[PDB]
Amino acid sequence: MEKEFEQIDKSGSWAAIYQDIRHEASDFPCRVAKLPKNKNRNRYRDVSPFDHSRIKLHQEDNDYINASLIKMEEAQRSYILTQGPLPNTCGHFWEMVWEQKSRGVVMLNRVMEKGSLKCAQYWPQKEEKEMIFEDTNLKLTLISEDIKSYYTVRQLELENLTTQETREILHFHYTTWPDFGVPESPASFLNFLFKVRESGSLSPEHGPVVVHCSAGIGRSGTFCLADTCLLLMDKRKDPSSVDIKKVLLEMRKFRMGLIQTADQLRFSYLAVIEGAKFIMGDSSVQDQWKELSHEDL
Ligand SMILES: O=C1C[C@@H](c2ccc(C[C@H](NS(=O)(=O)c3cccc(F)c3)c3nc(CCCc4ccccc4)c[nH]3)cc2)S(=O)(=O)N1
Repeated sequence: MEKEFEQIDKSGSWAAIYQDIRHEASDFPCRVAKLPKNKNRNRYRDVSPFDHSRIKLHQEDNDYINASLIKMEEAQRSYILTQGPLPNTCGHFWEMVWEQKSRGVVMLNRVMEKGSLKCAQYWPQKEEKEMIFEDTNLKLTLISEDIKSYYTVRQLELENLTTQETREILHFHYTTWPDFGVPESPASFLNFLFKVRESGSLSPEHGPVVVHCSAGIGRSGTFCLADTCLLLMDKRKDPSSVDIKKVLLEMRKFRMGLIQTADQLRFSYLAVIEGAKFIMGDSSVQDQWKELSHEDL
């Protein structure tokens, strides 16, 4: 994998490889997303879920939410990629997390980035001010949080007011991944990823983990592409067999625009190559990543 990486660097062809992916990427209808009554449920007019893979809310009224089920068959993992909820779709977001039985939510953006709103404040920041989503009959409470230098882990209690059943939902928030950019290093990205893996949130005993950034395609796609490729290297008999471009194209059959820049693609290569070290046995790379990620700053 590092041989191809190496030859792409030297050829200086990241942009070309990336454009080829854009050109070969699937293109399926998004009719429900584009219905006029669904307009205020989309943060960006040009980022929509494909009809075939969209997540349907269980409410009789309007079952629409800008979310997509990305089902990677060989790797055996599923993810839900969605936009940062809007003020009117926060109830919808937690309704999907409830109905889909998700256990963890991976947020890769900040509510405000460079002076622009990118996502609504859909979870409570204070223990004492829980949130109620009237339209969906759900209550959400912040139970605790572990704040690190570049990410935070939050324990949330989601409750179905109707049945009074409650669930523990884990929030994994990467606070330093710039829009249209990349993590500070493979180390802090992988550090974050394995923290999600180790929590149990990605276990097939739970519903799909819900991943999102602002549009649910650039940073979200980068996160999922690396996790899936690492899963494959640990599955197949020959880890060097993983073709990241093919995997990216497979992912794009489920949601449009996954990976938004040639550099995010190159970063994905670095994250996987680096992460392969741990998949092959190296027992010192994980701690090395933590140190390099300066999480205890
Ligand atoms: O790294 C990232 C990029 C963010 C991001 C990506 C895309 C958008 C959508 C945005 N729409 S508009 O209405 O502001 C907008 C801007 C320019 C032209 C236009 F008509 C509408 C956007 N779209 C493009 C270009 C198109 C990007 C794209 C490519 C394939 C599939 C889907 C979207 C660039 N920014 C917003 C944030 S993320 O939160 O997904 N993480």
